[PDB]
Amino acid sequence: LIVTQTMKGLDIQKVAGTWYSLAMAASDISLL
Amino acid sequence: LIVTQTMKGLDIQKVAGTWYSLAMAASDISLL
Amino acid sequence: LIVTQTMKGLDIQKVAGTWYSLAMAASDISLL
Amino acid sequence: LIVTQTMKGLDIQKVAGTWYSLAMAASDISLL
Amino acid sequence: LIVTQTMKGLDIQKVAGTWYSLAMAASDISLL
Amino acid sequence: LIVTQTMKGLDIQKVAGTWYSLAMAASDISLL
Repeated sequence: LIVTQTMKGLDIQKVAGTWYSLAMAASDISLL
Repeated sequence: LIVTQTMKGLDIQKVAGTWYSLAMAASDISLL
Repeated sequence: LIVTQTMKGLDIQKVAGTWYSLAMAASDISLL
Repeated sequence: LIVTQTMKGLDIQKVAGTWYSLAMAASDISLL
Repeated sequence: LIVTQTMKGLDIQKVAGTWYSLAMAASDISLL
Repeated sequence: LIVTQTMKGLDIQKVAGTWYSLAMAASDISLL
């Protein structure tokens, strides 16, 4: 398993809330 | 398992809330 | 397990709240 | 002549160019 | 002549260029 | 001539360029 996540040139504003993650990677992921 | 997360040129403003993580990586991840 | 998280050129302002982590990595991660 | 210009809650981003004025008021105005 | 210009809660980012004025008021104004 | 310019709660970032004025007021103004 190979994960390559690249982000370039991002503009985030007024994102009031519960922002968990911009980029996420794992072997196993579960949201309840 | 290989994880490569790169971020370049980011502008975050007025993100009032509960920002957990910009970049996240793990073997196992669970959100309840 | 290899984790490589790089961040370059970041501008964060007015992020009043409960900012936990910009970059996170672990073997196991759970949020309740 | 009465001018009342109010602005509340504004979000301006990536406005690269020649932004002259957000709010303008005058007796006389000419653009060549 | 009365001019009342109020601004509240403004978020300006990445406005690279030749930003002249946010709020402008005059008796006479000409742009060549 | 009365001019009342008020600004409250401003967030300006990454405004690289030739920012002339945030708030401007005059009797006469000309741009060549």
